[PDB]
Amino acid sequence: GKITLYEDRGFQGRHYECSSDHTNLQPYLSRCNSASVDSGCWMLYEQPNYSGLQYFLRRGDYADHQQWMGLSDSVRSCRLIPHSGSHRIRLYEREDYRGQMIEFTEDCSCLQDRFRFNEIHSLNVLEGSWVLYELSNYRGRQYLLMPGDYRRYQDWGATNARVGSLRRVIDFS
Repeated sequence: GKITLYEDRGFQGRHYECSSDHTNLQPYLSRCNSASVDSGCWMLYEQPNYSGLQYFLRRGDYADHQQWMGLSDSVRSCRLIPHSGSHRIRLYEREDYRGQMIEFTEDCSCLQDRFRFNEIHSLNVLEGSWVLYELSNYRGRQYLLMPGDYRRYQDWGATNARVGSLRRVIDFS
């Protein structure tokens, strides 16, 4: 994967190219107001060490941070999300894999049309990577979900358990 991050809007100013996860972009990039994603799928984080608000980016030329839903020019760490052709995720009503469960192998734009609970309190990412969204139609806060087991919503970096939609992470293929 390859992403070029720019300090100023419209692909202007100083820039930095990433091909792997970076824990702290600030020494290499003082602020981020535009980005060109040449390949791969990327998660941008507002703070270093993959903390704070998250934003998912795919190939394309984002002329302003608002175009990736970012509300500021603070982009201080980033992850390259490995592509998968197959995806599977299991969502649970309660913590520790308890209560009612629903499984997805495809995107879902409105979880509440499919599942009774607005809150998801644990989940298993069985295959591929996903982005979960706080609101329906891929809106609200975003959380990157890579393969693994998550016993509590805080395990995916959220401050509440609300999930309204979810998307498979796929590069061009």
